Amino acid sequence: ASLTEIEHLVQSVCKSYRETCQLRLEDLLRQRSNIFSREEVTGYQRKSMWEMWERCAHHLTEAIQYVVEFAKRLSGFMELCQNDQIVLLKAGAMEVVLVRMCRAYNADNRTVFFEGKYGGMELFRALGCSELISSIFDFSHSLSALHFSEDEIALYTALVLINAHRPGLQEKRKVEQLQYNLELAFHHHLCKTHRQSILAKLPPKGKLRSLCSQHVER
Ligand SMILES: CC(C)n1c(=O)n(CC2CC2)c(=O)c2cc(NC(=O)N3CCO[C@@H](C(=O)Nc4ccc(C#N)c(Cl)c4)C3)ccc21
Repeated sequence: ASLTEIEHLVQSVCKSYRETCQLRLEDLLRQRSNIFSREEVTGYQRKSMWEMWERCAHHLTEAIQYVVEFAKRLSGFMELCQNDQIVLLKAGAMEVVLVRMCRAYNADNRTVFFEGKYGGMELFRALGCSELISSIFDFSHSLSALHFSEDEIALYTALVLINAHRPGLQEKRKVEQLQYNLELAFHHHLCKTHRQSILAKLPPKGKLRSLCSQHVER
């Protein structure tokens, strides 16, 4: 695992994310001024929990498809056995989607991109779990404060998937190998971009896990 190969990998993982990021950062940033009116927020608030569950389930399913696409493009992921790909995707996909959300979140006004415009947490009132939703909003708030770059997201979310301590892996060693190379890649690129400081401010992997389990329950 040499410097040029590690840099090959960094570039490779960032290309994969770019090709699978769902919406361009550029589009998200300039749409920030397109905010749901009071009448539209009320329109979403009036909807049944069952309709909101369906809309959200739809968007979430779509987001996971992009994450699977992302995984398929990661060097070595396809070389893993069929069972380990499932184990990694089942445990990790939703955690990736949660990290990806921070790109669509605006800390200035505490709003997120949903169905063509930005709105705040009150948009999801009909689901009837505001604790879960504010804590998701708080999570996305923390990551926006770091100013997570596209390539940071790519590299961090690669590591969220390729975790060799997910229960049920048949080839633990092959996954550790891949994890380690992605760890070197992540750390090398932080050096290169003078972004070492973000490591200590990342959320603990347990926080990210607990938050997805709570989401899964509802
Ligand atoms: C329930 C709600 C507060 N919520 C939300 O809870 N999460 C995190 C949970 C999946 C782990 C979001 O990431 C999220 C993102 C967004 N929007 C995006 O990040 N976008 C970028 C690209 O995709 C578009 C999109 O609609 N994405 C998506 C993904 C997942 C879920 C869910 N559930 C929904 Cl409703 C929409 C727009 C909106 C609400 C989210």
